[PDB]
Amino acid sequence: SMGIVEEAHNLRVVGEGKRGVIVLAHGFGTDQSVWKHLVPHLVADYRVVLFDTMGAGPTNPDYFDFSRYATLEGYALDLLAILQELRVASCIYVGHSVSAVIGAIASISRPDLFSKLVLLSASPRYLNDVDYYGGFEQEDLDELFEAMGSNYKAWCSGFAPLCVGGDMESVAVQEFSRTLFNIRPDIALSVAQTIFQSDVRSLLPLVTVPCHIVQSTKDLAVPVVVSEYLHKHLGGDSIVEVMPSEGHLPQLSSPDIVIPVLLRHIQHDIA
Repeated sequence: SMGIVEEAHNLRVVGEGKRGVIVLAHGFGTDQSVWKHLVPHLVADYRVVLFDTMGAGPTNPDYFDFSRYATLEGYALDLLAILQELRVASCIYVGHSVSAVIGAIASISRPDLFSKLVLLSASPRYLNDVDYYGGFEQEDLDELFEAMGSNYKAWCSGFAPLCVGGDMESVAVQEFSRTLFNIRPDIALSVAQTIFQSDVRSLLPLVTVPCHIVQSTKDLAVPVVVSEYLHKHLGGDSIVEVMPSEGHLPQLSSPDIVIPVLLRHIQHDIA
């Protein structure tokens, strides 16, 4: 229907609402299905754009250009190309995990395209640094990459429960383990490296669009102080809400708690 963007990113547009356009962008290891519980709440007031990030399970690996995605800039360029194709004057953008940062980077280039950013499970840097707590030391990354490269399937089964949190036998843990294992293992290792070694802290002052910073109180990959870091270093107005949820994909695993929070941040503007 919409062409290369639709074929390459499985782009879907639903809803017939007139308050505006909402773009939903998923994190590493999942796909647009991560939004399944949010979309029904948005279609009455909004037009909702869903897409899969290049290299996600449902995408064709033949379109994955390793040089393009060597930095997160390539993902931000993909997002700008989607927004331009869509002929959006502006949108509410909800970015999960790495897509939070991808949106923020895109918004530096084209602040006109974004009325606000909702940053769910966001971090500007996973590695600790001097006076900065991201939750990870380089040794932890080396152990992670070693598992990923030794037996990716076993890694997926062992990682899913830690990342999703809550009960191990839950539908959500099984679902994420499956979407993780849909990533071709060479793409998975490459992208994980790119993400886990990225550091966009010095870019945050350039972000001028209002940002709503939403995360789980207990999230393996995002210590709560990271929300505070974002709040103190973004270049525009921001607000933080730490949810009484566990896990890095809480819109999938605890929607009864999380969907109301996301809807409030979508609907209510900060001064």
